[PDB]
Formats: sequence, structure tokens, C-alpha cells
Amino acid sequence: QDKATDLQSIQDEISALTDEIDGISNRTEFNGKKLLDGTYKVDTATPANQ
Amino acid sequence: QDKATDLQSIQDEISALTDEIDGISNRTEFNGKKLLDGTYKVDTATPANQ
Repeated sequence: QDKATDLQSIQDEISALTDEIDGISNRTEFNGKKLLDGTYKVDTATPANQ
Repeated sequence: QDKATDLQSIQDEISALTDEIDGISNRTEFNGKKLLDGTYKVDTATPANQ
């Protein structure tokens, strides 16, 4: 029922909320630690970098 | 949780207390005897110098 125009609008909203989620995973610099850096603690199936 | 910066600070403190401990083992010049010279009375597993 909606249009590509309307869904372009919603998609603008979802990119806003998107970079807000990157915002949570980034702004969480606790004592300088980007803890919600997904990189910070990945098991990686190796002890190369955890 | 701490940083290499913070632990550099604590390490400065532990070097201060360190040279304080050398301070105890050195300043104890009783009648001129650095008694807490660890050198002064080592058994050494020999009578070479005790």
C-alpha cells in the first residue's frame, strides 16, 4: 500500500536509528574503553586477539 | 579496567615505595653499620665472606 517515496522516508528514519545503534556501540567509552566495540572481545575461534 | 596510563601512575608510586625499601635497607646505619645491608650477613654456603 505504501510507496517507494514513503519507504524512502522510513528508510531515512532507519538509517538515523542505525547510526544511533552504531552510536551505542561507539559512545560507550567507559574509562576510554569502547566496550561495546564488537571488536574488543570476540572469541575468534583463536587466541590471536581476544 | 584500568589503563597503561593509570598503571604507569601506580608504577611511579611503586618505584617511590621501592626506593623507600632500599631506603630502609640502606639508611639503617647503626653505629655506621648498614645492618640491613643484605650483603652484610649472608651465609653464602661458604665462609668466604659472612
